[PDB]
Order: sequence, then C-alpha cells, then structure tokens
Amino acid sequence: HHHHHMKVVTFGEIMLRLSPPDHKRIFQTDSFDVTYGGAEANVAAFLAQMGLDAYFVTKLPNNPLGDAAAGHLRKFGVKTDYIARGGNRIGIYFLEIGASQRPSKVVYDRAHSAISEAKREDFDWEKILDGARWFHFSGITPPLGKELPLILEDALKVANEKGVTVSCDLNYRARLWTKEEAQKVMIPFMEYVDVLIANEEDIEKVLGISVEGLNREAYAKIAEEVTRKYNFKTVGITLRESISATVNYWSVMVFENGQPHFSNRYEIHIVDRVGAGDSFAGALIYGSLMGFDSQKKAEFAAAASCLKHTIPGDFVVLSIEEIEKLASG
Amino acid sequence: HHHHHMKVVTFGEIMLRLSPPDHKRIFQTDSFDVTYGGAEANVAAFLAQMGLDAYFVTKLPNNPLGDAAAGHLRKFGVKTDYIARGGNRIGIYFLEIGASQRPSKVVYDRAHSAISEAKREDFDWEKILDGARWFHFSGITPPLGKELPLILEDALKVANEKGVTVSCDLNYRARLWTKEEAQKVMIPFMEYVDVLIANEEDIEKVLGISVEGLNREAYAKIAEEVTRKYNFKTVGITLRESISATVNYWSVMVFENGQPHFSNRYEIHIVDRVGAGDSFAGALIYGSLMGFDSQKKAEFAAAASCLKHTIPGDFVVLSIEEIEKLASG
Amino acid sequence: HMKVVTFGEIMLRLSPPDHKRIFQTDSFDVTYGGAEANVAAFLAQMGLDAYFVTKLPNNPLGDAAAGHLRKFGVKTDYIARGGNRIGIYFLEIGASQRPSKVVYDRAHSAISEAKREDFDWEKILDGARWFHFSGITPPLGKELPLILEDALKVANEKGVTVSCDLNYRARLWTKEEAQKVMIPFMEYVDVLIANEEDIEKVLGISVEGLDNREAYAKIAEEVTRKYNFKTVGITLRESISATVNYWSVMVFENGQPHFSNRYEIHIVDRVGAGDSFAGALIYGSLMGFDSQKKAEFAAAASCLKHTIPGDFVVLSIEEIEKLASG
Amino acid sequence: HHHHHMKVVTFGEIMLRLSPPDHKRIFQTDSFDVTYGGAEANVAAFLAQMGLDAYFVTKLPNNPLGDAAAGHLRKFGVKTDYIARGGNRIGIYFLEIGASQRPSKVVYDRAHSAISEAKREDFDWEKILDGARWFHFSGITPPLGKELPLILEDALKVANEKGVTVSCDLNYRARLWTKEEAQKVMIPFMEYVDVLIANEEDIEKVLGISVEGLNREAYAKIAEEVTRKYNFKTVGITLRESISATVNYWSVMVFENGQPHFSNRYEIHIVDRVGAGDSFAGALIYGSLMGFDSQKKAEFAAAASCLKHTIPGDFVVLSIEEIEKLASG
Amino acid sequence: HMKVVTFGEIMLRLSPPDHKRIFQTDSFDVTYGGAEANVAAFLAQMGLDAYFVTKLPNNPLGDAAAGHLRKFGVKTDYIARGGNRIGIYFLEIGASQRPSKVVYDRAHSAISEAKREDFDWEKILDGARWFHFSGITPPLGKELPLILEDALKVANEKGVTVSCDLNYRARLWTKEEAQKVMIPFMEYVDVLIANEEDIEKVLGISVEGLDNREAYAKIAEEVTRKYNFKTVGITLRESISATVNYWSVMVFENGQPHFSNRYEIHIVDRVGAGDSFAGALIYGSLMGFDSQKKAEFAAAASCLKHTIPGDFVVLSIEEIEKLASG
Amino acid sequence: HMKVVTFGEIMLRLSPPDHKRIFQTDSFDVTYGGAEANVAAFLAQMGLDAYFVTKLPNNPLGDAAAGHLRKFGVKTDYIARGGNRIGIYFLEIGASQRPSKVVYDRAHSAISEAKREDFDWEKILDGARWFHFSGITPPLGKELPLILEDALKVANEKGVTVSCDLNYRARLWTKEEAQKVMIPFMEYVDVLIANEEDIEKVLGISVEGLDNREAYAKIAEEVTRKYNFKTVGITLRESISATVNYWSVMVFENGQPHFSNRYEIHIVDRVGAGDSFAGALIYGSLMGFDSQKKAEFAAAASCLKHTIPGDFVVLSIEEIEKLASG
Ligand SMILES: [Ca+2]
Ligand SMILES: [Ca+2]
Ligand SMILES: [Ca+2]
Ligand SMILES: [Ca+2]
Ligand SMILES: [Ca+2]
Ligand SMILES: [Ca+2]
Ligand SMILES: [Ca+2]
Ligand SMILES: [Ca+2]
Ligand code: NI
Ligand code: NI
Ligand code: NI
Ligand code: NI
Ligand code: NI
Ligand code: NI
Ligand code: NI
Ligand code: NI
Ligand code: NI
Ligand code: NI
Ligand code: NI
Ligand code: NI
Ligand code: NI
Ligand code: NI
Repeated sequence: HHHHHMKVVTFGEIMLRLSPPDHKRIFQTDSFDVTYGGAEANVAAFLAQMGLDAYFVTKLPNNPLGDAAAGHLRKFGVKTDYIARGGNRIGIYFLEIGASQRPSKVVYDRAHSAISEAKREDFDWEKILDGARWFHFSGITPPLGKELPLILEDALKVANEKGVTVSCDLNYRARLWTKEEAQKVMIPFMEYVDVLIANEEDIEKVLGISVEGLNREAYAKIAEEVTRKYNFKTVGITLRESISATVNYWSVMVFENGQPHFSNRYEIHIVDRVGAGDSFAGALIYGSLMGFDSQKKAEFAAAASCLKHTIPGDFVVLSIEEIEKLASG
Repeated sequence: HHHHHMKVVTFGEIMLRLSPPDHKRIFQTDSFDVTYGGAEANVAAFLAQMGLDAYFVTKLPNNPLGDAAAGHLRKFGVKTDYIARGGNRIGIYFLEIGASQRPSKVVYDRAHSAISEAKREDFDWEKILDGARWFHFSGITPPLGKELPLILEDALKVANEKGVTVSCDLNYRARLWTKEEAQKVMIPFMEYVDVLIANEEDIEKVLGISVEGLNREAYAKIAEEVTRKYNFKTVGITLRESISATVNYWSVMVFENGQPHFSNRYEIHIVDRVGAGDSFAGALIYGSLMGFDSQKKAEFAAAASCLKHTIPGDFVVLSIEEIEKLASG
Repeated sequence: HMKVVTFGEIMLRLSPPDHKRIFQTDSFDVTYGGAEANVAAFLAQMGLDAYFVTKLPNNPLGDAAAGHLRKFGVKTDYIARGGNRIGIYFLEIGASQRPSKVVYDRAHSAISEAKREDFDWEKILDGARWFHFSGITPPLGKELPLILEDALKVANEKGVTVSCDLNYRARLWTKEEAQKVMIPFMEYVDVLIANEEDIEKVLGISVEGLDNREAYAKIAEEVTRKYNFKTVGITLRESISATVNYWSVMVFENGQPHFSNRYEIHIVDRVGAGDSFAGALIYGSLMGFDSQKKAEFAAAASCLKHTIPGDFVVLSIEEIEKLASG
Repeated sequence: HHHHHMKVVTFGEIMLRLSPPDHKRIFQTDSFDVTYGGAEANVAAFLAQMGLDAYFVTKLPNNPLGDAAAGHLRKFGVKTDYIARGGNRIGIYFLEIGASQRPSKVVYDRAHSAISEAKREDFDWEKILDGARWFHFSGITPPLGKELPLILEDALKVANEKGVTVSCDLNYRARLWTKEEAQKVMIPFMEYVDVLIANEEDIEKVLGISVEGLNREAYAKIAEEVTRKYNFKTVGITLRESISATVNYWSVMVFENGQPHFSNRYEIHIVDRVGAGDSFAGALIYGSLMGFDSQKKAEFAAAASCLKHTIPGDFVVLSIEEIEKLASG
Repeated sequence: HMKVVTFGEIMLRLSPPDHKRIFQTDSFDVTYGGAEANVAAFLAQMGLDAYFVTKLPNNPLGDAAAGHLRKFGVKTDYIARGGNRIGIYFLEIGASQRPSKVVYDRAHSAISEAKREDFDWEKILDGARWFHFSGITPPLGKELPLILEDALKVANEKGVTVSCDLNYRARLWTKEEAQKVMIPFMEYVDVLIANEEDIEKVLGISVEGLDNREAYAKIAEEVTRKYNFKTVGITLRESISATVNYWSVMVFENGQPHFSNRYEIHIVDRVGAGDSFAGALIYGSLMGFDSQKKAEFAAAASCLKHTIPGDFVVLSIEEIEKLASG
Repeated sequence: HMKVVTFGEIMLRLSPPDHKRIFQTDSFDVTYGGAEANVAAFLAQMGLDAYFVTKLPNNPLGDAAAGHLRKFGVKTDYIARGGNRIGIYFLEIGASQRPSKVVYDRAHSAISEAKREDFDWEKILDGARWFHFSGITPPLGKELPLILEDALKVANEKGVTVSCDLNYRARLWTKEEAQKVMIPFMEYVDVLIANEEDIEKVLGISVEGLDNREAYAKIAEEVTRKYNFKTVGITLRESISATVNYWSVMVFENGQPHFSNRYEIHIVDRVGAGDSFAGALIYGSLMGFDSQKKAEFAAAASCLKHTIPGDFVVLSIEEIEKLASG
C-alpha cells in the first residue's frame, strides 16, 4: 500500500496511563506500566498507523510528562504541530486490568489538567483545519473544562466554513456529566456532524433515542431514526457482549445509504480492551476516506477494533494488511 | 459501609511464597515473585479487608523474612500483636502457576519452621481470645509439628470457656498425614467447632463421612449427616469443577437451620487460585458475624472466593461493594 | 511504649528505574513518602508507637499509602479519609553531574483541602511524648496553618515536646511568606532541624562561609539566642555530585556544637535522608543520649538512609550503632 | 524411572529467540525475553529431559551468543560435544506471541549464520554417529545454506552404514523454498528415513501426496499411502485445529504395523506453542526407543506436546511422570 | 528553524540489564542508535529541524527505529525503506576493571546495501544549514563511499557547512584503508571531530605525549595546516575504568586551543558521549558561540550524556548551560 | 583435558534487585552458588574438565542447580541425588556504609545429610589432577568430616594435588571447633588458600599489623614452617565500604612472597571473589605459571569477578590476561 497525504485532525485530551502489571491491583503493586492515551488521541494514532497525516490537537504542560506524551504520539506517526504547551499538569488515569469476573477499574486523576484549563485563544482553528479532509471529536471532551465546549464550537464552525467532514464518537460517561447536561450540549453540535459513532447507551443517553430489543432489525431501526433526525451520512455502532473481563463478543454495524451492514462477530480473549472503540472510529474514518464500500467498511473496522483488544496500551500497532487478513476470514 | 471493631482471631502458619513469573517453571526462571501467605493468615487478611479487627496468631523468626511476613500482614490491616518471635527459619513454598493441562505445582520447604517448633508457652490464649467474637483454625496446622495439636487444644478450651465462636476449615492434605491420623486428631476437635468449612474430600477423609453422587441433593444429605453427628450451627462447602488449570467452575453451599443454600456457579479464567478456599471461609465468617441471611451468606461468599481467583497472591484485595456487585448478578 | 506523632502529607512517588529519565521510561517504580511520614517511619522502625496524621482519599492509592505506613509499623488510626486524590511526585534519580529532578503533582490533594474539624488534637496528642512537623506543610492548603496551630496549642497544653524541620521550599512559597507563618510557630518549638538555606529564608538569620565549624556553631547560637531552642540539629551535605557526597551533622545543645564523623557516600537514594536525621535526633532525645552520641547516631542513621531505595529507612538500632561505633 | 545411556543425535540450527514480554509487539517494547531454540535442538532437549544421551550437532560462532546457546543446551542436559565452532554470527528470530485473533508473528534474521555457511568438513559423521541408536533431522535444514543438503546426505549415508534409525520431521516452510525444490531435495532423502513425522500440509507439499477430507479414515489412508511408497516403519502426524492464537485443539496419530492410533484430543489455552511439534517428535522417538506399544506412543506423545504448549520457550521442561499423568486421563 | 542533516546507520542495540554478561542474561534491554543518528537526536533535542538520512527494512524493527527517532523529535522523511534486515549490536555495559564489550551483527543491513538512487541529495540538502557524517559509514557497504560523495558534492554546491567525525574503527577497516577514502573527503569538511587515535590512523598525523595541552594544541594546528578546517574538536577521555573517567574537550579555532573544564564521571552509559560532543559543537557553531563557550557547552553536554541510559541524549539547553556555568 | 574435582554444598541464592532490602522486595533474583561450586565453575570456564561433587534433592531446585553448573561447563556426573531440600541463602547486596547481609537457610539440606556411601571416591578421583575443598563443608553435617577424610585418603593414594580454602565461618563453628577437624586435614593439603582471619582461628597462628607486606610474608612462612605447604595464597581486601574496595593478593612459594598489583574496585557483586582467586591459583599451578605471574593472574581474575553479578565468573583466559598485563 501507499502513504496518503490526507490531513486529518482530532481534538481532545491525552493522559498518562498507569497500570499495574500482570493483573495486579493498585494496592499490591511495586510498579506501574506507563503509556499515554485518550479517545481522540487513539483515533489519531490509528489514522497515522494507516499512513495518513494525522494531527492531534491538545494542550500539554511543559514538563517531562507532556514531552513524553508528545513523543509517544510522534513515535506512532501522529504530527504534534498543533499541540499547545502550557498549564500545570498532565491528566492521569490509573487502570487495573481485570480478569474473568473482576472488571477493569479506572481511577481518574485528570482534573485541573492543562487541556481542562485551555482557553479559546490557545488554538488557531483556521490554521489547524487548513487543508483538512476530516475532523474528529468525542463527547468525553466538552465536560472536561470550562472553555472546552466553546473551543469545540470554534473548531466546528471553521470545519463547516471549510467543508471539512466531521465525525463525533458520542462516548457518554456518567462520571463526567448527567444525560441531561450531555443532551443540552451535544444535541446542538449534531448540526455540524456528518458521521456518528456510538453504542446503544450513548444514543439513549446523549440523543434521547431508543428502541425495544437491544437483534439486527432493532439496531437498523435506531440508525434510521438518528439518520432522519440529524441527516448523518454514516452511522457506525459498536456491539459488545461483555461475557467477562476476559471474553467478549464483538461486532459492528455501519449504516449508510439507508442500509445497515453488520460485520462478522468475534469472540475475543482480551489482552487490553482500552482503545477498541477508538480504533473502530479510526477504521471507520479511514474507510470513508478511502471510499470503501459499506460492507467493507464494517468488516475492516470490526477487524481492526477486534485486533486492538489484543494489543497492550491505548494505541493500535497495526498494518492495513493485518486487518484485511482478519476481515477476509 | 463502616469499620466494625469485632475481634477475630486465626492461628496457623504463614510462609514465604516464591513463584516464577509468567507461567515459567522453577527450572527455567532467573527470578521469583515474592509474597507471604497461609490458610489461616489468608482468612485473617480477608476479615481485615472487610473492616473487622483480625489478629493472626503465629510464630516467626527474628530475621528479615519474618519481619516482611509481619509487615505484609499489617499492610492488609491484620493486627500482629500476638505473633510470637523466635526460632530459626520461616517456612517457604515454591509455586509454579499452571496453565491449561499443566497443573500448578508446589514444592514445600516448611519443615523446621519457627511455628512448627513452637511451644505451648509461646501463646497466652487467655490474653489472645479476650473479647474475641470468633476463632478460626484449619486442619493443615495440627500435623505441622510436635506441640501444635496441644497448642490448638489449649486455644479451643479457652475459646469454649469464653463462649467464642469457633470455625474449622478441614483442609485435608495427604502430604501432611494419613486419613487415619487426621481422623484420630480432628474428630475430637469437632466437639469445640460450631461452623465447618470443607469440600467433599475433606469430609470423606477427615470425618469418614460419604454419600453417592458427588448433585445438590447429595451435598445437602452430606451436610445433614455431619450436622447430626457434630451439631454444627453452619456447614459451608466449596464446589470446584477443575476443567483445567486455566478454567474452573466454582460455587458453594451454605447449610444452616436444616437447609441447604446453593450460590450461583461461576466459570472462572483463573489468574491465581491460591487462597480461594480461604476467602470463602473469610467470607462465611464475615457473613455470620454480620447476620446475613443464609442465602446471602452463600452468594456473598461464592462471589468473594470467585473474585480471589482473579487476584495475584494469597490474600484478597477486595471491598464489600465489589463482592456485593458480583453477587447481585 | 512511647507515643510519638507526626503530621503532614504523604505522596505517591513515581520514579523511573535504572537512572532513566521520565521521557524515556515505560514504567515507574512505586513507593509512598513524605517528610513527616518518613520521620514516623523512622521512629516506628526504632520501636516507638509512631502515629502519622494526615488525610487521604478513599481510593486504592490512599489505601496503598496507608498500607505502606502500616507495613513499616506506623499507626494509621488518625488518618482522616476523604477528598478527591492523593498527591504525587515524579523523581528522576540522577547520576554524577546530572542532578535528580522532581516534578510535583500534589495540588488539590485530600490533605491540601483538609479542614480543622478533620483532626481531634486532644485525642491524637493524648499520651504523646513528642510531636514533629515540617515547613513543607503550611503552604500546601488554606487551612493547614490553622490546623498546625490547633495541634501546637494542644501540644503546649499537654506539655508535649515539639520538633520542627524548617524545610524551606521555594516552589511552595517565598522567603517572605515562610517568615510570616513559621516565626509565630517557633514559640512552641523545642527542637529545630534545619540547614543553612532554611535558616536564612525562614528565620532571617545569615552567617559567612557555609556553602567550617565555627561558622556553623555561630549560626546555631544566634538561632538559639533568638528563639531559645533546647536543641539545634543541622545536616551538612557536601554535594560533589548526584553519585558521591560527603555527609555529616551538627547537634547544638547546652550552648555547644557537636559535629559527627564525616561519611563519603556513594548514593543509592538520598530522598528521606534529612528526615531520618530528624527521626534519629528525636529518638536520641527520648532515649537520653548525650549530645555527641546524639550527633553520631543521627549521622550514621541518615548516612544509612542514602543506601536504601525509597523514602523510608529499613533499619534496626543495632545496624545504626554498628556504623556509629567506627 | 532410570537414565538410559542410549545415544541419540539431531542436527540443524539453533537460533537466538527474542520475544517481547506480555503480548507486546516489537514496535512497542523496551525489552526482549531471551532464549535459544530450533526444531532439531528442541528434539534433543526433549530426549535429554527424558534421560537419554542426546547430542545436538550444529555450528555456532565463537562469540557470547554462541556460548550462551551452547550453555542453554547443556543446562537442559543436551551434550554439546559435536558442536562445531566458527563463522560470523548466530541466527536470530524475533517472535511476537499472539492472542486471540492476532496471530503470532515471526521476523527471521537467520541468513549468513555460522551453520548456514557450514562446510562438509566441519562434521565427522563417523565419530558423531558411532554408537548412536537414533538420528533425527527436519526439512527446515537443507534449504538454510549451500552445503547443508550435502552435509545431511553425508550424515544419512553413515547412519545407513551403521544401521542407525533415522527420523525426519518434514517441516515444510514456504519462506525457505518452493514445494517443487522441497520435493526435489526431500524425496531422495526418504530412502534413508525409517520414521516420518509430519502434518497434512507437509505431506501434500513435500511428498506430493494428498486425500479428500482433511476425519480419522482420511488420515489413516494418507499414512498407508506414504507407508506403501516409502516403506516407513512409523508415521506420526500432528493434528492442530487453530481456533485462535489463544485456543487450539490438539491430537496426534501414530501409524505402525498397518494401523492407525489416535490420541486423546486436548483443548489448550496456549502459553507458548513454539516447539510443540518438536516435542511430539521427541516423544515419538522416545517411545520408539522404549518399545512403547503403538497406542501408548500416541497418547504419550500427544500428552507431551500438549504440555509443551504450556511452557514458555522452545524446549520442554517435563518429567516422564508428568506426561504419563496427563496421558492417563 | 534551521534544517540540519546527518547520514549513517542506525542499529537495534541489545544490552543485558544490571551489568550482566550476554552469557548470563534472560533478557536484553532494547534501544536504537548509531553515531550520526545520535547527533541528529542531539540537534533535535536542542530544537533544530534535524533530519536523519538512512535506509531501514520494512519490518517492525525498521518501524521501531524510525519511531524512536521521531519520539526524540528527529524527522524521518528521508529514510529510504527496503532491504532485508536491520543491523544489530549487543552491548555488555562494563564495570570497574571489566570494559564494556560490543558484539557487532550489522553485516547485510538495508543501509549496507543501499544504492545511490535511494537518496535524492538535491531535495535532502535543500535549505540545509549543516550536514554531518562519520567515518563509520563508508566501510559499511559497497556504494556508501559513492553515496557520501554524492551528498558532499551537493553540500558543496549549496554552500552547506560540513562536519565529519573520523571515528576510525579497526573492525571495519585498516588504517591504510581509511586513508584512501577519507582524505579525499576532507576537501569538503569544514569542522573536524576526532581523537588522538583517529587522527593517527585516518589522517597520518602523530605527536608525542597524548595517551598535556601543548601536545593536543600541536596536533590540531598540524591537522589545520594540512586540511584547513574552520574548527577542530577533540574529546579527551582519561579512562581509569568502566565506572569512573575524567572527561574534557578541546575546541581549536582561530588558530588557538580552548580546553574545557574537566569532569570526573561515574558513568551510567557512555555510549553516544562522543556523538553528543559533536552535536553540541554543531549547535554551538550555528548559534555563534565564542570558542571557549563552545568547548564548555560541548563538554557539559557530553558529560551529561554519560548519565543517561541509551545512545541518545534526553537534555534541554537550560540543563547543559546549568552544568557549564559551574 | 585435565580432570579437576571440587566438593561441597551448592545453594539457591535469593537476592533482592537494585540494592533493595529483603523487607522491601516483591521479588528475588535467582542464582545458584557455593564456595567449591564456584571454584569448579572457574576451572570449567578456563577449559578444564571440572567436576563438582555434592548431593541435591530430586526436585526442581536441585534440577536447576545442576543445570546452572552444566551451563557453565561443569560436569555433574558425580552429583548424588536424594534428600529433602536444597540449602538457601538470601543476600542483600549492600552499598556504601551499609554492608551486604546474608540470611542462611541451609540446615537439613540433602548435602548436610549425605552419607559416606553416597560418594565413590576411587571412581570420582580416578585420573584427577586436582582436588579442592573448603572449611565451610565439614561443619555442615554429621558425616561430612568423614566424607572429606574418605576423599582425602584416596587423593593421597592416587597422588592427586590438594588445595583447601580455610574459609572459617563463625555461624557454623567455633574457633576451637575448626581446629580439631582441619589441622588433621592439613596432612593432605598441598596448597593453602586463606585470609588473616582464617589463619588465626583455624590454624592458631597470629601476627601483628594485618587489619603491610612483611607481616603477610611472616604469617605465610610461619604457616609453611608448621604444615609444609607448596603454596600459600592470601587475598588482601581493604574494605573502605560495600561499594569501593582495594584488592590484591599474595602468593607465597619457594619461601618467598609475591604481591600482585592493587586494584581499586567499584563493586557489582563481590560474592565468589575469593573462590575465583582459588580457581585462578589452581589453574596457574596446573599451567606452570611462575609465582609472580600466578599472583597477577589470580588477582586479575578475582578483581574481575567483583564486576560480574552472581557467584560464578563468566570469563575467558584472554580477558584475565588483558587486565593482568596493565
Ligand atoms: Ca489492501
Ligand atoms: Ca452493602
Ligand atoms: Ca520497561
Ligand atoms: Ca509479565
Ligand atoms: Ca513410568
Ligand atoms: Ca535494575
Ligand atoms: Ca530475567
Ligand atoms: Ca517488583
Ligand atoms: Ni503529508
Ligand atoms: Ni510510548
Ligand atoms: Ni478495634
Ligand atoms: Ni506484601
Ligand atoms: Ni510499600
Ligand atoms: Ni557536649
Ligand atoms: Ni551416557
Ligand atoms: Ni537458557
Ligand atoms: Ni478461554
Ligand atoms: Ni525508543
Ligand atoms: Ni579564543
Ligand atoms: Ni543459571
Ligand atoms: Ni566512586
Ligand atoms: Ni619468585
């Protein structure tokens, strides 16, 4: 395959991730494995791994943790040109990777991070989105801090001025806001969104839309409903069946041109499920940029996000060939 | 929830545990993961993790390994006030954690440990059990050394004088004694025991009681029989189905007020099964102290001991909430 | 056994292994530590009933910090629980000409936001033979100056001996800012622990040629004239590099300086060395050591800490005395 | 059991193996786990682990990596007397251990290794095979370098002169040669071979023999066909069903005295499948030397090679007792 | 920002941890490095637009080497991809009287087999303010002498400053062999980096008493007389052991030597120290440092590298200047 | 090649990493070692047919100890198997003023309980050119004095050269107790390895000023007068700390002392240094080295061991000779 100099931009928070090794709990550990990630950072890293020009937009402190996060992004091919520098700390999360009946557990320590306290003037959206074929954000970001909803609105107005394709992964988190606040903020943003990425909870909570029996017919019906209300070009929906922390079934649906497309369903023994939804989003963006047919978009993105479940950390380490090889069985 | 200053006491041996990492065998390893545990120590650590005043009674050498074992107990909240100090060495076991068709393998090196050589005068049972709501021992202990049966008898006579509730986990080990010696020693102790913890082998071997088809009806019948012979207030019995070293099914039964109560049955991908029976015992003791109904005692203790299978080491790292969350599905 | 009490912030410490920089590492070694926690750990290791007073979140890091303290024998009965997070610092352990480097991430810790009602000083200090605090603590949060004042007034009323390690930090406050808060506290301090730097910035006292015993004796008598301390203990690090330092202490008592043996140390981890000096000085005061034994014992103890990874000593009295006797 | 001073010889390449820990990919890792192995080395290590006099014949460089490989062989009991020393480098392979839908991935770096460039004069086959009861090689070796086919032919002519039993594991690798070149080279060697070890692909590719439905009857028929063409005393065939990188089913067939013998079929959660085929071969050689009946040869070798799947690295760490214990259920 | 360019081979480096020998280890620490890659990493760390030119295989090791370079800020646009493997070296990090030991495994690397068409020098060196190479590179493969000549002719035509680190290696070629290839290259070198050894074997120039400042000044003026370099930079390691060395540099410019402060170093990892000297000297030339500041800055930078695990510096300008100012 | 034989106990050694104390560690590094095992490993590394005689349990630790021995080239043919356990020691590797610390756990090891019938000395020592043992072994168990006597009588009958490393240990026996058992053994010892301490306690010989060459020469001639050894080899550690020591040896032969070069060592792991001195002295005797070459070679070898983690050397003859030649 070939590198494609197609400029893609994502925006949000990247955090230091601290996880004990070997299914140890925080209480018991003499060390933490270190990596860096976040929903929109993980998407950028996917798109860079596929050979596009992925830029991640954020703010990091000028300290060694901010330097490391930036260098981690670059290692995976993500361009860091639009990372603002300043503020007091990097956000952190501690992750206990679960097993069997013990779920994974996250302790967040992200408050008062440099991005959370970012100002509208920190970002030149006209410069950032110049020449961009795509802009991606998630619902995790608006509630992180005071100016963040205004910062996204700034970005989305420029995207719209420039004719840039806009995706959103709804990513509802009850830790961050109530479904009422999420709806108050996110529904207006849907005017700017062309491609919706979600799961069923995200749609009930953030959009207030629901159907009985969530069954392909039901998922097809939900996507029609969101499509009729918001006129999305594409709806991508993830379908996780959480048997335990060790085994999940996984599949996706892509809805476009009025029609649902279901991928193969995989049974996965999980190494690290973190980032799997983001790799779905990455793959769906990638497929749309490449002009994949709708069925192939579903199979490719299911394959990619299945594979992420096998890779330690938040970012995929994947080639196009590896993903296609899985999708092709 | 709240801390409960209810004094609970357990007695036995705590050992240094040496396990290679990553399913390595002893022969191949350049290192050993270090932890400290033992049947009755593990029970104390469970009760401390639930917020009771758990004291573990034992003897350890005055050397850094004895200091570390004591400090490991304290870290988990266990009170070390009644640990006698003296003797020559700490007992050790090496553990190879198995996988799939390869079972876990233990090499013991516990002989001539400070506890094995403990004397009756090492322990002031009147001081130890003053104010105790509960006393717990297991069948692993009597055969460890010369005075240990007399030391337990000393403890049990005081418990009985003070009206302290007494539990025993039979824990038959053929490495330690024959079923004939175990029966000769353990049957007399049953006079002092209020709550029996066992599996089916333990009851056939140590008590000489058995039934065909070990089937809920059969397990219910065995518990009636032991209850009629020894007048136990409670019988808790573990039910492991050992598919491989990687997957087991797990469930428990609590028999009280003439009636059996079976928990949910879990299919577990195992991280570390060591201590799982002890956490059952811990949870059953905890439930009895709290006045849980009989069904809830079974579900809570099944949940807790299931979860132990997911946690590296011998001790649980668990909150009440985590256990209840599992039990409630 | 004798009840001793210290108060301050304990933090999760994260350090790369093997002299790695934060930028290059894929893991951090984990421990828990803090000036006054480290003192309590010292005293616990010497066999005293040491209680550490602080506040931690109800989360696994808070749980692990408290467990670490208990592991070392410290009593955690008076740890308040609540708040949103534990404070953190990241530490690159340096080598040769590259100094160690700390990145602090302690703002908005449960302790920084503690309220005075969180701490029952009458109950905490009942039966206590000693109370230690440091100048790291007051600048950490809005009510900590008042929390410390509550404790010091109760210590005064119960007649409990009081030590303070000045521990000036520029990151946390200004030379002027320290002076406004600490100098009133000296009214209740019996034993001062400090260095040249802390004395200048916090106490407004300075003498030539300290970067010489007579100079050091002079500063200690001037300090003692002004605030009437029973004891002044000063650590004397000669910092050739992050690998090799010369190390000694002075104890000033009964109007006389007492200088320890001078150790040349190849350092494993110097964090907590000052704190083990303070612990050792406290212990030596409780055990009626003569001033010179007090200096040798505290020098030997704090030299040894440099050899032990992490913030807490792992030491016996026999071990400390073996070194001091050479 | 007893040591048996029966001299067995194997020949081929041993490589340095570099694998990231914990299912990490090469791209992401700050380290590599180190071990040494190779098809015929792994066989020698099996036979040494069973208590025979196993010699491995190869060439290694005089550098610390060659010293380490030799010392690794000796640690497992393999005699290194006939290792030639010389050349420029040791061969290497990097291995990513897969999980679930992500397969294991090998990057080879074996070209220009000391063995690849070995000369016929490097080996004194008359000395090497003096007193040997058995000689083993695999199809991986001929294509590694220029003289290697001639070196094997030298060995096989002496084996035949001395009446030494000869086994071959066909081990077809498309990375190394085409099925046409493999057939051109390997078919002539079958004249010297008494015991064939293979899977179905190996037989189609290297021997050009095939049957519909690869079903015990079909596998039995393939073994008859190879037996009628080449007059093999024994055919051992491995049967892997590759569900994912995490779970495989595994069983074997031994065909001798005109009759097939199928082992028990195991479902394995895999730790490290590398070497599993070689342990089968090892076990089949061992069984033949001991005079095991044909069914027992199949059960014992299935058991052993199942167990290898549970052991990190290329070599088994196994006792006779452990294998028999599995086979006996 | 200023575009600087270096060219050579980057390798996977495998080292046992904890002073273990290859024979005893069950793991290797992984990093990526090479003389000129290390220079680019230095310049990237100082904030220049540093591009490293080489060739790597399309495999995960090739991917990881390029990612490591990017992590450190190096631009990888001009890395050609193809070939069969990456070069490797194994490194036992020594201690005290046991020297470090390298086993090379670099033959038949993608770079060793590179062709001249693999590199578009007009595009690579367009806008470049500097081009650095070393004498490690020409002997690595059949076309590398001609590849280097292509680059140097383009550097000359664009008026781009050129540095060369002689880096004589006996494993790779003979004293006679170096001389035939390198001396013609000196025609395009403006800044020479070298040591006593490299100068004797590669340049055919020798002076007594170098195993003394006047001796070192004498060799640098003789070199400068013969080849007319703008700058000569010489590192001066005094190798007591694998643990402790004395370290200084000389910069010779405007017909005068300039000797740095001399550092006594307890070494963490000395690999790449010479390369960080070269990077620091390049950076100092681009920033118009006076000769003496240039020596102090480069000495301080290369001293610091000894404290940092791996081949690349992790350093800021402020950090280097802090040391140099003492 | 020449068959050499040593006898004693090999143990599982468990040490925390990274200068951690036993109390603080969540893992132990694993190796296998013991005085005479370490000697055999040395001789095997020099290319001799070295056999180590002992007894181990039939368990995985016993298996791994024997495998470790084979890895290093040692022949394990004469290891008896049975008994209940392997002996263990735990080792905290110290730093600076904190000495290393050993906790022994060797009682009731398979070797401690060995019987004389376990060892066929006629077969073991047939064709042997050398037999080495140490004074660590006799006190370990009831029959070991008699086992050693069986071996020594057979060595005497076959005319096999005999070395003994006195290795007095206070933990294992008293100064008086050593004397009753060892002095009769001296009748069959040709080469003595010892230190000031071992000579006083075991041999009842003492001289002033040894904590000076003339003092050391005097003790060696007194030893030689009394027991008529062909060679006396004495190691001379000057223990500044657990980090830096000065190191030299003396070989006394033909009625003359021979003192080696003195090495200043930054220590990685000093365990087994004395044993590699003994191995080196044995090797030097078998190869006809002159006394002074014998001292330099053994000093260099044992200096190098200090740089290598674990109990066994990983060394070549060329490596040892390279150091000795400086
Ligand atoms: Ca394709
Ligand atoms: Ca509850
Ligand atoms: Ca790492
Ligand atoms: Ca692991
Ligand atoms: Ca058998
Ligand atoms: Ca380390
Ligand atoms: Ca290792
Ligand atoms: Ca650890
Ligand atoms: Ni582009
Ligand atoms: Ni990274
Ligand atoms: Ni209480
Ligand atoms: Ni612990
Ligand atoms: Ni801790
Ligand atoms: Ni005095
Ligand atoms: Ni044999
Ligand atoms: Ni090995
Ligand atoms: Ni499974
Ligand atoms: Ni890197
Ligand atoms: Ni000048
Ligand atoms: Ni070993
Ligand atoms: Ni030093
Ligand atoms: Ni002489």
